[PDB]
Amino acid sequence: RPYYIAIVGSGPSAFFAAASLLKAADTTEDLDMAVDMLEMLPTPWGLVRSGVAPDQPKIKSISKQFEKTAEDPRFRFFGNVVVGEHVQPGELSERYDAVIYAVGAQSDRMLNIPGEDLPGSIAAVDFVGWYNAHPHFEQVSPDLSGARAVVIGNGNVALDVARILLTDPDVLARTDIADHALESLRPRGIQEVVIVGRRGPLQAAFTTLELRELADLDGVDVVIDPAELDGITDEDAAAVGKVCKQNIKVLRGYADREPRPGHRRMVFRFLTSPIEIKGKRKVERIVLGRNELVSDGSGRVAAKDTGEREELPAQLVVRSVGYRGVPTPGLPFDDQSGTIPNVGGRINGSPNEYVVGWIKRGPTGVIGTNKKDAQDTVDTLIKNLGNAKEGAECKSFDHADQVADWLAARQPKLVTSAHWQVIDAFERAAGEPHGRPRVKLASLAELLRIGLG
Amino acid sequence: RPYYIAIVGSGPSAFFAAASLLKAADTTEDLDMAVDMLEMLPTPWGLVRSGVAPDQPKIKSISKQFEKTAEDPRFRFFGNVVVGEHVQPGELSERYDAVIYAVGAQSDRMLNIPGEDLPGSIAAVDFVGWYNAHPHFEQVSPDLSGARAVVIGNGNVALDVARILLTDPDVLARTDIADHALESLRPRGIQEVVIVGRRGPLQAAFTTLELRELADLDGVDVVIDPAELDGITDEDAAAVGKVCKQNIKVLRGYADREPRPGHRRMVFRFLTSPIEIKGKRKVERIVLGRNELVSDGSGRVAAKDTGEREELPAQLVVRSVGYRGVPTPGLPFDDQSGTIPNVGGRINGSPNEYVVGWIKRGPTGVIGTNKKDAQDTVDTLIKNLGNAKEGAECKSFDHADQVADWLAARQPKLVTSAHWQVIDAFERAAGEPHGRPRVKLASLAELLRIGLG
Ligand SMILES: Cc1cc2nc3c(=O)[nH]c(=O)nc-3n(C[C@H](O)[C@H](O)[C@H](O)COP(=O)(O)OP(=O)(O)OC[C@H]3O[C@@H](n4cnc5c(N)ncnc54)[C@H](O)[C@@H]3O)c2cc1C
Ligand SMILES: Cc1cc2nc3c(=O)[nH]c(=O)nc-3n(C[C@H](O)[C@H](O)[C@H](O)COP(=O)(O)OP(=O)(O)OC[C@H]3O[C@@H](n4cnc5c(N)ncnc54)[C@H](O)[C@@H]3O)c2cc1C
Ligand SMILES: NC(=O)C1C=[N+]([C@@H]2O[C@H](COP(=O)(O)OP(=O)(O)OC[C@H]3O[C@@H](n4cnc5c(N)ncnc54)[C@H](OP(=O)(O)O)[C@@H]3O)[C@@H](O)[C@H]2O)C=CC1=O
Ligand SMILES: NC(=O)C1C=[N+]([C@@H]2O[C@H](COP(=O)(O)OP(=O)(O)OC[C@H]3O[C@@H](n4cnc5c(N)ncnc54)[C@H](OP(=O)(O)O)[C@@H]3O)[C@@H](O)[C@H]2O)C=CC1=O
Ligand code: NA
Ligand code: NA
Repeated sequence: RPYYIAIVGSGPSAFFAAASLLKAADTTEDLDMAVDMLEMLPTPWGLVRSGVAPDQPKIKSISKQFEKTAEDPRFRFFGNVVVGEHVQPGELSERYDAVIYAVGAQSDRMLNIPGEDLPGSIAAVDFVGWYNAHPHFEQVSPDLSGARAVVIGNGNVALDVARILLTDPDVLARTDIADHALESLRPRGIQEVVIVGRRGPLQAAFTTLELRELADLDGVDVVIDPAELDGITDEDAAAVGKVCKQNIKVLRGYADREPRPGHRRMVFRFLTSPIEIKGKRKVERIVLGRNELVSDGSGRVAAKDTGEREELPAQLVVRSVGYRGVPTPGLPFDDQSGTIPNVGGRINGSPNEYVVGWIKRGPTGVIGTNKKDAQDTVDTLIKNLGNAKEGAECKSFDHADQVADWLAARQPKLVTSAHWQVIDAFERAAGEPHGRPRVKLASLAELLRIGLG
Repeated sequence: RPYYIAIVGSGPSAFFAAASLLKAADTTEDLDMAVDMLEMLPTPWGLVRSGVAPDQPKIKSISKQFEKTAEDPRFRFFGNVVVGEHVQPGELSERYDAVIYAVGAQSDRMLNIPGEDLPGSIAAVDFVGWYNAHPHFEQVSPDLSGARAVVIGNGNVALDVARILLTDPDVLARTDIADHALESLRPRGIQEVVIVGRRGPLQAAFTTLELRELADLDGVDVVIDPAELDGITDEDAAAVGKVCKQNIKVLRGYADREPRPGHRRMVFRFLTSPIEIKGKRKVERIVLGRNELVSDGSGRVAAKDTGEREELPAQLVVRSVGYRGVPTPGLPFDDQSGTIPNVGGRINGSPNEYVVGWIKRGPTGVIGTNKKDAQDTVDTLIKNLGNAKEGAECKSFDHADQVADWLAARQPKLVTSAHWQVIDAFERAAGEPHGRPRVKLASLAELLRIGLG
């Protein structure tokens, strides 16, 4: 019989794992694989679909690789299956030789400041999900009519949020952005976005191309007070690394240009932390505080509050201070890191359950970083199966049909590969008349109406 | 106040951690450290004392670094304190800002074959502990009068076991080897040691200098049937790595020399596994089986049993198939790996408990590998303390005296730095008349007789 492997989640780490498993079978005598992928949403691809910005179709095109993997007769997809709800980890570990958890980071890190949950104060997780038509975020529906938005954080997601708020909606109309978001963005309500970083430019988590692309926003002025960069030398930057030296150059380039009255603006503020979000019933203003950089002995510089304060009117606050993993019922979890504890990708205390991607490593790295991660986990998984075989300890298992029928019993509204293909064709066809790659079905009800029709 | 850090264990990873903590204090404004080291034995240094072979005084001399660290007034040692017995992890996490577990790997991996626990069949853990006068292994007392010993495994510990069994006892008489072991070795009972590796020479975990040093055994023939190496090319070796290419060369050099009748012998056998250990009431013979190398799809080659069998008379069997961590009461543990699950060195689910060394990484690497490991953990530890401080969440604490008195209440027979220094001076003085670096006190009773007199 082949080995039966379940993968939970369908993002990059899941697909890289699936490819690794099938390639091992393809290159190894007396080794065969069957892969079942269980996904919470009706649609695959995880953040490649729901995270990467709608103005980034080329980077999204890694999806072609995932499609090639899914063409394999040994591969099956079951969407609209929530592990922890419809089926439990213990049930999966008994019906499969091994199970790989590739669930990513489904929630947000909080600021832990007063006023944070006022209407108008949201996470990038919610805002990105909403603009990319993730069905769990359809009702986020932020008011985008106010003149100023504030984005907290200095990572690349912070730039995505700023860029989408200020991009010419005519440009966005040619993308797979959610129709509901395009509608809210069309009136161009936001006149200024302020990106607020707690440490300095040298500590920014941004990468260079992502900073450079802000120049392509037609008519939008990128504003940086030259005082944010004064005293930072080429030597200081080079001492952090190559990426930082390039970043600093690009930031100086923005600082060197005076903004134009009446133009939309993206403003970078460094050494600044949000202190308190204020308003009667919704966000009206934010209190910002100034930090200084201080060594804490860890080999990092820390931001330390100086006490200095200013208040800035604002109508939207988006915290882009990191995604965060969510515990899965039946599996161990590290609350502080939002990861599943593991040894070499094998789940703590488990002989046959594994982790890959952001649930294993934390929310760091580009899509490509998940490839070696998945390979390493898969190598270990296969080693462990082999050790069980040479010791004659492999499980005894029409098992493929039995499992598929059981999944259907637990979730009658599951979405097979075939039914995903229906959604996919529909969404792409919807984009044709107006020259968009696709128009997404933005709620579970709509996805299932098409998928399960 | 300073931060109070407890370190559990006193081997290389513990001392590297201690140095890292104090250096951070020394190089950081508004950061001060007090380090308490709690050790199960009366004596410090872990495997530097009890593991590294008695014919390796130079490598043991890293102890000088540990001594320099212990000279710091901010550093305290408490030996004969067993964490999990005299004090519990929960009690330590409340009395200290952070606790670092550096307990190493205290038990052995088993072969899981019939006859394994017959008298005369032991682990390298027990055998090395016994010959290095580790007080938990004083009664191992193996019979060394029989002509043949068999050592299982192809790691550097396997070479230590073989080398000590066959070294001229006149040479060992000038070392810090346990007197009880020197007594058993003096009659030169063992005429042949057979080192049995399950995979091939290309897969050996030995390193090169360690293989080369076997040539320095005066009068002992290293025996390798040329057929063990036939068909292994320079190209095959180079494809594994530099160390392997050098190893293969050294092994060929041994194979190229015919053994001499009547000489003591060390024999290398590859592609061989122990199947069963036999005898009426003690080890009398071992059944060996032949393996072939087969890909299991993991990117390793696996050994697979061919079924071929031979029986070899043997009176001692030492399994050197890896050390193994032991669970600590109150802390999580991964049974399969024998490690404590952790995220970046922080213990799963804990805000202030950490791991370093072999309990974190598994039993791999030379002494020096623990240095960066400890540094990385300490960097994280200090970061986390700093984050707690900027948030005003640090514990409220004569605390040094209070803790020391509490330890004395729990363990009246604890061994202070001063009392270790007494043991140390006594043992070294004992070695003077016969030109030995020290003569170790080999039981807890003897250690305490001197230490606490
Ligand atoms: C806003 C954003 C933009 C990004 N843009 C880029 C970019 O432009 N370029 C780049 O290289 N990288 C980008 N990244 C990084 C990239 O998205 C990640 O590296 C990658 O997606 C992580 O893959 P993953 O498999 O761990 O998780 P995910 O991609 O998050 O996939 C996890 C999958 O698991 C499913 N799941 C979760 N829980 C369950 C459950 N209980 N049961 C069943 N299924 C479950 C989810 O629905 C999801 O489909 C971006 C990340 C974000 C957050
Ligand atoms: C036989 C042997 C020979 C070796 N020879 C060499 C060599 O020649 N060169 C080289 O570079 N490396 C050598 N090594 C590797 C080296 O010993 C390890 O890399 C290193 O010692 C691991 O350090 P550690 O701190 O993790 O653990 P250890 O050195 O094992 O120290 C752990 C300490 O924790 C204490 N402890 C355990 N449990 C408790 C408890 N519950 N409460 C209080 N204390 C506790 C122990 O008593 C011990 O003192 C050898 C290893 C072995 C096994
Ligand atoms: N094109 C690309 O390569 C992209 C890549 N990503 C990749 O995905 C991950 C996640 O991105 P994301 O921006 O969410 O996270 P990070 O890069 O870690 O940046 C987090 C920032 O948040 C900041 N943060 C965290 N807590 C706070 C508080 N309390 N106040 C203020 N600021 C805070 C953090 O600041 P810090 O460095 O800790 O001082 C980062 O700037 C990260 O590795 C990205 O590079 C994401 C989007 C892309 O477009
Ligand atoms: N001078 C030095 O640098 C020294 C260094 N050490 C270092 O300490 C660690 C531990 O050494 P140790 O020899 O205990 O372990 P390893 O190097 O991992 O070697 C283990 C070997 O055991 C073998 N093993 C494991 N299970 C079995 C079974 N079931 N049957 C037969 N053989 C088995 C294993 O074989 P494998 O590679 O898995 O096929 C290694 O050869 C290792 O990293 C050493 O290099 C130890 C002693 C030294 O002298
Ligand atoms: Na981006
Ligand atoms: Na050695």
